[PDB]
Formats: sequence, structure tokens, C-alpha cells
Amino acid sequence: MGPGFDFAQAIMKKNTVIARTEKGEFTMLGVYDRVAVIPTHASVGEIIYINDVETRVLDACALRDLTDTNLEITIVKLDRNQKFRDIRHFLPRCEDDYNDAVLSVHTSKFPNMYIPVGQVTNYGFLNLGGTPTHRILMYNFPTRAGQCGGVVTTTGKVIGIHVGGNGAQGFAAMLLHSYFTD
Repeated sequence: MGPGFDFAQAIMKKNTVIARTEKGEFTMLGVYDRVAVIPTHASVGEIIYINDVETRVLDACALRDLTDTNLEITIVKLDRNQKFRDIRHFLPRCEDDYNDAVLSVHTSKFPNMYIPVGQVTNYGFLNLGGTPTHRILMYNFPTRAGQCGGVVTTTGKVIGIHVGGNGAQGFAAMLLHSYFTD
């Protein structure tokens, strides 16, 4: 509907797949080469479904900060025959607050879904489902089951992936450029 939705759509149309684990269907952001991200609570194993195709997982790393605190991001390398467009230049270098963000989801349950969530706070610490978690972004939108893995963007930046909600607020894990240096 406007330039925020434009950037979000450009990311969804080229840099997302539908990932299925034993724990559900998730929006999955492809970042570069065969490397993607998914919430750690997806419990990625040796095999994952990517757009309903059985796919070997070549590597999976559940990120933690240097205090050994959960970040809720798992980086997955997929045994896929095709690379993602490289979007690493759209990732923030530092923790930050943002204005006028969009949360975008693409699953069987919620195809082509875009939500203007407004102001995004650097919230920091969250007890997420009982697990101490760091680098949490917060937005004041009543997000629901089915939106985990959803991409949070501003114009020109891919800033996080949706990992939870409390009924009134939604929470995303930050994406930082330093997670994807190779």
C-alpha cells in the first residue's frame, strides 16, 4: 500500500520459503547461498520440508550470545539445488529501535500476509516461554500462532524474525550482519 509494504513484498517474493518441522509450518527467511534462519523453537533436525520438498539439513546452529543466553535464532544450511538472493547488505550492524515496521508471513494458513506493526522497541531481555532470551524487539500488535518466522522489515532493512507474543505485544529476535559473515 506504500514504500514499507513495497520493501517487505520484495523480500517475501524472493527470500522466503515455507519450512515444516515436527513442531509446525514456519515462514523461513533465506539470507544468502543456501543459508536461512528460523526460530530455535522450530527444533530443526537432520531433515526439514522446504515448500513441501524433503531437504537434508547440512548444518544447524542455535545462536546464543557471549553470556551463553538464548537468542532464539537458528541458522540452517539447506541441501537445496538453488541459492537465495544475497540480502546481507539489508541487515543492521547494531542493536537499535525502529519506526514504521512491517511483519510479513507466508504459510499455508496465512499466505501473502502483511501487518503494519508501527514502532519497534529494543526491548532486550524477555522470558520467552520460560527461556531467558536476549536481543528481543517488541511491537504493540496482537500477533497469533502461525506468525513465528515472519520477517520484520523497515524500508531498506531486514531487522528480525517473529518468535512470540503475549496477546497484546509481539516479539522478534534481532538479525545482525555479524551472524552471517563467511
